[PDB]
Amino acid sequence: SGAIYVGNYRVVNRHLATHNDWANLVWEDSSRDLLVSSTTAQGCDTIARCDCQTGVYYCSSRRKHYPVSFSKPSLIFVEASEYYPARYQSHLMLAVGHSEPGDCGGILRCQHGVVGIVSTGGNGLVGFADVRDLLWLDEE
Ligand SMILES: CN(C)S(=O)(=O)c1cccnc1
Ligand SMILES: [Zn+2]
Repeated sequence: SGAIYVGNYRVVNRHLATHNDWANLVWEDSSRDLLVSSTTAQGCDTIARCDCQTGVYYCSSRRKHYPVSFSKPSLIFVEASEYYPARYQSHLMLAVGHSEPGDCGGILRCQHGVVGIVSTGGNGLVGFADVRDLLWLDEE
């Protein structure tokens, strides 16, 4: 589990969004596994605006943050998980590392701020849903 709190926005994995999230919906995209809902209190996170390919991610199934190199966001085939069938996911970055389903929502961060959240795992990789293209998160 986990979310990004930027401005008056909450960014979660679409597959983990709550009824309150859907009732306060700003934007969602199944192909990206992302949903954004509105918040009453302002958040503590800053979104990265960059093309970094190195950063650090939180792995809840290890209680650890790991430094990783990761691919640029792309359209990637993802094998079946407990929460999605085998499918193509867009805006997905991959790194070598540990990811189980409950790790979804862990933050990946670079020197510029939050890059994205854990969205995929298995076969010794961790996949992250990028948010650095979502410039509207920074205003309004
Ligand atoms: C490069 N990829 C194909 S992607 O999925 O990250 C992407 C990026 C921008 C717009 N639409 C899709
Ligand atoms: Zn960066």
